[PDB]
Amino acid sequence: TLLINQPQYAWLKELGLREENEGVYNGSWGGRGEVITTYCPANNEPIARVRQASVADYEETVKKAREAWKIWADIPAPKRGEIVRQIGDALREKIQVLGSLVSLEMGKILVEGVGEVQEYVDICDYAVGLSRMIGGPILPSERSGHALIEQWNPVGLVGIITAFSFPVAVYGWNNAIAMICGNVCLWKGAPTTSLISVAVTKIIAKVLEDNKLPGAICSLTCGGADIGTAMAKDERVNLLSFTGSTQVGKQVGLMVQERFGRSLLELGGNNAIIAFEDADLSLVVPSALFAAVGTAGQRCTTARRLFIHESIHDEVVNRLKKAYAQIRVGNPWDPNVLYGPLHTKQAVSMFLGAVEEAKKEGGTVVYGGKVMDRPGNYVEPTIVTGLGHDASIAHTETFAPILYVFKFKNEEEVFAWNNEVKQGLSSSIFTKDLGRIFRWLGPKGSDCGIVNVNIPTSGAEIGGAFGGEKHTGGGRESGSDAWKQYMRRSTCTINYSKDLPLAQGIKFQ
Amino acid sequence: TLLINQPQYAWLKELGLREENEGVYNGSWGGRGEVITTYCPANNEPIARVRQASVADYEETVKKAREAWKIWADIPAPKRGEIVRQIGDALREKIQVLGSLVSLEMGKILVEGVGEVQEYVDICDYAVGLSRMIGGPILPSERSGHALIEQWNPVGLVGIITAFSFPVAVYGWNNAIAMICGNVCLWKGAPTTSLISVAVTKIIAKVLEDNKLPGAICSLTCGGADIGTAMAKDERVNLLSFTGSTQVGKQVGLMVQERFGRSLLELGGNNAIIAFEDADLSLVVPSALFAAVGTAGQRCTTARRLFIHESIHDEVVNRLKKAYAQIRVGNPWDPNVLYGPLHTKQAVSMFLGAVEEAKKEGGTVVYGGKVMDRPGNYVEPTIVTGLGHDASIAHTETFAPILYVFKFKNEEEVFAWNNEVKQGLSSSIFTKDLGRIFRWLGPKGSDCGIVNVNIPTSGAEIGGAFGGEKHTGGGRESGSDAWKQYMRRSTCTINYSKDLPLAQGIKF
Amino acid sequence: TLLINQPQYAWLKELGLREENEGVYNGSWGGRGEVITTYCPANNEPIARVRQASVADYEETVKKAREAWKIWADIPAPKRGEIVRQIGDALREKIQVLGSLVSLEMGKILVEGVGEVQEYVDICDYAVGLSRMIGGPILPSERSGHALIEQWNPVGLVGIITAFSFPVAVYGWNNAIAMICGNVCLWKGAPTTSLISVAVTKIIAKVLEDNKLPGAICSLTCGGADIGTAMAKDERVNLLSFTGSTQVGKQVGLMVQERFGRSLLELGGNNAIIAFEDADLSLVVPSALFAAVGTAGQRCTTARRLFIHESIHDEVVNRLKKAYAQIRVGNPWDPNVLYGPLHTKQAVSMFLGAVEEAKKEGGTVVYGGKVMDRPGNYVEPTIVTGLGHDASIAHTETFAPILYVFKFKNEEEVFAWNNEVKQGLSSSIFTKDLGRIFRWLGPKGSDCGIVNVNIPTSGAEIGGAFGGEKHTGGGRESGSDAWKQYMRRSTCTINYSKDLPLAQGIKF
Amino acid sequence: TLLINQPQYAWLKELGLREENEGVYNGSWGGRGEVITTYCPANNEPIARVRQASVADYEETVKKAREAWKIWADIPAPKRGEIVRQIGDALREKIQVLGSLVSLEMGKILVEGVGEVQEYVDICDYAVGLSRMIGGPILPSERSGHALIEQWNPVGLVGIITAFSFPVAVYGWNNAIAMICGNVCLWKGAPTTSLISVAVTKIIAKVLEDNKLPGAICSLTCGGADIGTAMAKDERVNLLSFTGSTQVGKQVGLMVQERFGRSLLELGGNNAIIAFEDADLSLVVPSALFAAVGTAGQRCTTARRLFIHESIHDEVVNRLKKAYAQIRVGNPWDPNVLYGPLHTKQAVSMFLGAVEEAKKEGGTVVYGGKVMDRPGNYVEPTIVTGLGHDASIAHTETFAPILYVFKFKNEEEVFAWNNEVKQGLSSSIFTKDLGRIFRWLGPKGSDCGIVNVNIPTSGAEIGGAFGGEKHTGGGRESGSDAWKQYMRRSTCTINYSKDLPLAQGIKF
Ligand SMILES: [Mg+2]
Ligand SMILES: [Mg+2]
Ligand SMILES: [Mg+2]
Repeated sequence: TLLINQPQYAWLKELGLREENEGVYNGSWGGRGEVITTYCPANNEPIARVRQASVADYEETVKKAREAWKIWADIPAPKRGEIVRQIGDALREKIQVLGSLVSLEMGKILVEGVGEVQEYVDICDYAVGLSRMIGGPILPSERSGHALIEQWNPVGLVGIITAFSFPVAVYGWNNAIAMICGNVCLWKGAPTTSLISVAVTKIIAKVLEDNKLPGAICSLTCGGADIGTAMAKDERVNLLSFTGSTQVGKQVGLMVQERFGRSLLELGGNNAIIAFEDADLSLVVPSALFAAVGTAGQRCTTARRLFIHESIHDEVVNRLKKAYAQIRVGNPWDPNVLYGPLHTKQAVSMFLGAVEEAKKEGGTVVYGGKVMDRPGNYVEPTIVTGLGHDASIAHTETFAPILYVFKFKNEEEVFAWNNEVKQGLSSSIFTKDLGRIFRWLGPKGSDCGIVNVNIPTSGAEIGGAFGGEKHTGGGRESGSDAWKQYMRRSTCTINYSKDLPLAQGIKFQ
Repeated sequence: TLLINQPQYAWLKELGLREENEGVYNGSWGGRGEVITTYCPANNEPIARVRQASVADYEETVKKAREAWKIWADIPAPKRGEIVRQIGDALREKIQVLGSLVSLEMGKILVEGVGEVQEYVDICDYAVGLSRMIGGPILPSERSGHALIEQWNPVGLVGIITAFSFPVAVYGWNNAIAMICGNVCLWKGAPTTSLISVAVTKIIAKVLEDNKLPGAICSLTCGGADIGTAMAKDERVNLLSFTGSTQVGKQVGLMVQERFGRSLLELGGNNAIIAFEDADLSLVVPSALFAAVGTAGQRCTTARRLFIHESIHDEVVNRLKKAYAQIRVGNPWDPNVLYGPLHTKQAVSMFLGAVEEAKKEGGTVVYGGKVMDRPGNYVEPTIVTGLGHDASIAHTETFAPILYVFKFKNEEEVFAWNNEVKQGLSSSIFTKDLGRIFRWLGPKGSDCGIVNVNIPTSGAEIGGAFGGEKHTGGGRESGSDAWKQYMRRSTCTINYSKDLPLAQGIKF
Repeated sequence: TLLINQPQYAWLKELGLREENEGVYNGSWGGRGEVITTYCPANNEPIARVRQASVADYEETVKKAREAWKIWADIPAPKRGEIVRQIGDALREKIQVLGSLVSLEMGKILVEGVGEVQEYVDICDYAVGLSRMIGGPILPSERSGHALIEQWNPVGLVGIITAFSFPVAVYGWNNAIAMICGNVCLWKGAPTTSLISVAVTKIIAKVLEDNKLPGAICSLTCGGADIGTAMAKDERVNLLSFTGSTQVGKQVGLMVQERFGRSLLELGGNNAIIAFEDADLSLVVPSALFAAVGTAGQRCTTARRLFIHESIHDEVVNRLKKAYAQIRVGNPWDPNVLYGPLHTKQAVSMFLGAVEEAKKEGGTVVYGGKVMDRPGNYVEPTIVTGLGHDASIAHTETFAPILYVFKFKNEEEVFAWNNEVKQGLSSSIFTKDLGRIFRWLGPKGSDCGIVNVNIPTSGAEIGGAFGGEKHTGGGRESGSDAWKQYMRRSTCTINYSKDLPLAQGIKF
Repeated sequence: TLLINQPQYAWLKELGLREENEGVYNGSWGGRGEVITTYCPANNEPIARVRQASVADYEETVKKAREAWKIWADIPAPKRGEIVRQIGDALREKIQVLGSLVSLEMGKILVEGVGEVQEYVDICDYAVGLSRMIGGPILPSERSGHALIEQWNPVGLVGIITAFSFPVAVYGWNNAIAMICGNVCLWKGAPTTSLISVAVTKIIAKVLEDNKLPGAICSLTCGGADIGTAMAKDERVNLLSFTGSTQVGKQVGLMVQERFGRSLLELGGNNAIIAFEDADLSLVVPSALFAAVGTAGQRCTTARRLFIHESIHDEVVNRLKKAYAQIRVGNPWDPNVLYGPLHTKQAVSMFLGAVEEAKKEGGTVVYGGKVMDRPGNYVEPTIVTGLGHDASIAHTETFAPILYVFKFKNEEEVFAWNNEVKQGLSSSIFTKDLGRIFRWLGPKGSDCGIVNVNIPTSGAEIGGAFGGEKHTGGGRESGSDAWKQYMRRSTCTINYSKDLPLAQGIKF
């Protein structure tokens, strides 16, 4: 009754997937832990099974990866870049089937699944160039006959824990950068996206093996919280990049700090869009729609708070409602479908609870609010007005398509309301005012890691660094100098002079 | 009996110090906490007293600094730079007396006390140029009609906790950089260097007042573990820079992580010098001496492990012995003194405890090992041979002048022995081999934040980032792009068109 | 009869000037060339005299500068930075009197003379930080056991030729940056600002001599085109920085290219302000007046073309006329004066010819256009409407206060009209439209080196690189990575291994 | 009779070459100028014909390129990078056969022809990443309410003139970087490598056309000095990159400077290897062999001067002689041939003339000196001893495999001898001495653009900047921030505040 055994889903075998798949890769494939079945959220049918990592699997994989690092760290960074280039090409070859798997197992629509693989392809191209560039300055020493250089070297083993919402691209961001920086990687993806993790690992493994490199350079140990906690506690995991909930990520950060490791934390968002009175409303409405209902509201960068100037609030809300009602719902792989299911049945439960807590806290559901009567985890995208900006349910991240709409009047108050939540990921204003734009970008503006103008809160490109502040965890991924998080800086002074130190009254020999 | 009440120490009043000083500054001076008396470690006589911060003082001061931040962050960075330049000048004007106070209260010799103030002067002058440079790149967006810019803005309030060993310059590094980055600062120095903290704050306060700026931009709350723990748990302290022991730093790091704050940790070191067979011994011997015994072995960067190749181990030890004999010991102000007292009597007990462990773990004290029979906290600079590289006492940071000497044979093993400890601050090799030097600097080389060649472990100027790895805590101060730790990065996309192209070409 | 021999001007002696001054400094003061008298342009009275450089003075000075380079290039950059810091302080000590000299000998108002000196002080402070920063990246070699480093090194002797309009700051920009980059300098300022060049060189000479450094590090050879041309042709002048007219700059650039030297050319401007229909007119009118009449229209960055959208053209012109009428004219050192003389009587003649030519090409003088009946080189600041944007006189740089005003309708054409002239220095639009601003800053916008929004064409700050494109010569000064022009880049590969892998995997 | 019509050479048609080829590409293929036939230097047989550009072709091509720029500059840099990525893949798919054509028409051996194409692939990969990174800093303005940004924008049309010795990679370095920087390109390669220029342009033109882009973005006008001079004089050529002889480049540099254009000049080398007494001779001898005889001594980076310490001179020469006699000579496209012909018959004559001149000036031919007894342009790689370092022939660049060997004793003199020539391209020392290595890299060391240690003068990687100093012309290509030469910097201040300027007494 598995989908991978039906003729309609035969394309799954193009990714090398079968009925029961090995979920551990360290140069050899295996898995002696619990066997997990993952389900298609569009119909709740089982897709295939994955043999997860036992503790012994984890132990042997970490040892094999660090052994492989001895080889990988001796490979010049530009030649490491060549490997990442080939990974990029291998992803290009499978972009459609891999994107389809993302839609099938995770549940986002096909263009977003394909677009997510593109992000990995993109960062591969970026990292290839970066592999000729990473380093530090040679600085002028104040000492005659001395050189002063800043060196950068790999940290060693980078553990990468990822969430269900971006089950390819977040790993890819960490993988391409960590790789060209000379690290080996160990991946534990979200258990409900295990087939995606296995499929991505198969693509990378072939490139490694085809280049006669040890496969443990890009190791995989599928598992749940047990394997993730072990990574957080493991002194052999030199850097732990964690992407997920603030609640779990706070414990991961503490465990890593306890052992003086390095952590890279990419945690929750509660992202606000602010529409000022001079906003182009033909930009505001489609932008708010995509940011709120894209990926069925399950992006870290999803717009969950919509602030609209009181003069235009009612008009925007009425246009947004008319917009929501035109969204095409269906199977995420089907043509022209813009809205699919939530990732889990539990997510449907959380969705309903938040809607009820909103009405209790004084909110009015003006669109949606209910589960859809159809197979899968489909709920209606939801718009709630009338809450106070500081209502509890508005300050918590609910990973579901619920948009809280607030009125405002004053720029200073609404900037403060953007910043008042514990999260600090993304933020957008819609305005034409030149000075307001530069205030929003300045020290009294948005406190978030992503600070946008006249575009939504979601859909970043790879050239810049990606991440957030406050409870979002502080880590950065992808562009700018995010690579430095994957390496260790040393400040190096070389005395090449024959000059002796000042004897200071001591008679040396 | 207070030294400040003796005419011999009247120069103290040139720093604004009195018998009883206020240890809280936030624009106004006060202090309702416990009154601490600090003592001169060269004679154990009381210098003067400082009224420390109560909880109410700390609450009041945090609030005033954060209000002051609203004014300060609005001042353009180059103009903040001009303030820091004036701080640099104000330190210059008092470098001799402030250096003397550092020698008096902390105990290092005058040239190091003066040189420590010069480090603060130097970072001011560096930060002035930086105040015109900080920012991020403008980047080419993949989308037409979009701008992509990386912005850097202040985090807000930078708490600064410092240790006794560098009671001026570590604060200075953090203050100069944090100020030009548009933050306000709150300083809690080591209790046993409270007068130094008050004196530095008096100097900065006059500059702020003279420029009609709120003095809380550089706030001070003298106190001990109670104030420091408050800062570590205080969500209003956006960045907590902590310089101190690994044991305390670990708890601070945990408390900051628990509240999703930012920390910059500068913790312990167990720094090694490695002398290969081809080393210039005329370079090795003085380098090792001044790295081991400088500041009476009380620097985070002090050389505590000396690895000498088998072929030259005996000669280097014999030459180092003959050199230790000529270390001139006296009061830290006595002209041409090289070696003063340890900071506390507890430091002496730790010194003796370590010498005793080393002798019982199989080491030989070839020089020193004894308390000096004189007033103050004086111990003999000490060299121990015969220990194994992995002896328990050698892997511990004993903050005292004990140099553990080891033999080695091969480059691979001694590199491993450098890296085998928990700390990761400073490291040095002495060699002429070109390949070995670049291997030391590379991915299979030293694992430390500071990686030196033919200079000891205290080779560090302000142009580079200063800090260590592993249990040293990972933070960086001073130069390179260390300033980014004092700011928050934003990635900013500006759509100035009338279109909505999505990243990665996604058609919704 | 000489102003320096009068009591009202005895403050000139504070700069060490006397009746007849040596105009050559190379560690010794001298001058065997012609003795020039410089005159106060506000009253045409002689100030003092300067002995200029002969060819033999020049020859000896170049040799001594290059000899001093052997010592100076061996001084670490941060310590060269400290020298520049002290120059900054010495300038600070004399800022009021040196500014007064600038107003007296050159003719700009006092706030601008002091402002010009402040710019030199500012770049000194900037350069002190930069002296711990200059250098290049260490890059990852594609080859095992190889290091790849970008080194930067001084080019050697930097000759600096400057113009009358900024007789302190242009040299200061070049001097501070060239010095921290490890070069020696040789300055030939404008003959009509010789006393300014001497006064500045006296200040720097004192700093060098107090530091026991060879004075030829900052050499001076006062003279005219003969000395300037000798520099342009001299293989021993490794970099020639030239600030001046496009006509002379083109010949200098060719002479330097002929000998495969390096030139940094800062030439003429023909700078446009554009006011769109949505512009803040309370912002446009004062910005245009300052940019047009500041320095009596004698800045390279002076606004010389004003494009106004046809909807607001008449209103802006009328408002600008009302503001011109209130410009306060008088002695440039008088503290209430906004507008002083032109620098020379030939400048007045060129002004009159351009007004004449503007009338003959169909322009209307709506304000000014006349020489003033008073001592000194005073002309009325002038506004001309009615010329076509491509009128020949509008495309010429006349270094005088004549502002040509044009109507326009659409953004596309007025951006082209900004770009159509041969000059490429500075440019400004006034608008509120977000997209227009980013189009202005993009590849189809302004082609100038300075591209401003809602501020006039003049008054840049030192944090950015300063200079222009096209006939402005391409050079940059001051901020960003302008310092690279004063240094030579080397790409350095060091094989520290025992193998010889070849680039690109070539198996030979 | 044409090689391309013999089945032996049928692989040439895989590059799209025919008996007669169009040598103009601007979206369409043409060529109404002189038809040239290029010859295989290995056997003096004609290969195929190329129709070169007439003046009318050149005119029409410049116009279409500048029209195409209006489209190309509006394409975001990352999307321009994606085109360059596809060019890289296109070159990958043709690397063996394109390199084979380089070997056939130019004459370098197969691994070098392939490696040259690999360089182009390498710079494509680099440029793709760079397309996400080009730009400047956002800087902190000293003024409240103002932003300060450094923008970079394309210059427009980049003319690229290249030499026969690297008929692929030099163009590739310029094309990939100029393309991602938003420029269009116009290529005029060496007439004797026209088939290579056509083959490369066919590869690129397919990529542009496949991406629905105007082909004039990468235009081609094959021609001689007349087309090259037109580009040098053409105001529409915003940047002219010229690679070739100092003699021609000097005139190109002066022509471009006359019109205030931009030039990037990559001219001759006279590169020296210096082997000190402590050198590893197992590295010296193979490195000198590859550097001197690679490409039959026809690289700008070829080693022409070999300085050997007196103590090891005779042994190194003896070992070099033995190494020379072992290289396999043959047709350069045959695998495992190590030594091919010179590029022209004239080059053979100039080789003989230089050998003759070396004998006249007192040199001894210790190896080689004669033409080889085989078809094609083959000469013996040649070693000359006994000349003085200042011998006229040693200071002339002769583009043939003649290596001049000199004795030296002292470091300072031999660095001076490295620096005494007019060229400043590449340089290398062989030594183990740490201090000597950093002095070589320092201000008193090599004056060249490429400063190597324990590797030869030739065979650079792409990650750093490539070029030289002095008569080498100063340009840089490829890595580091060489891309800035293909763009114009603007310093942009944006007043976003409502603050109106100070009235200064005027009633506005
Ligand atoms: Mg969850
Ligand atoms: Mg303690
Ligand atoms: Mg030729």
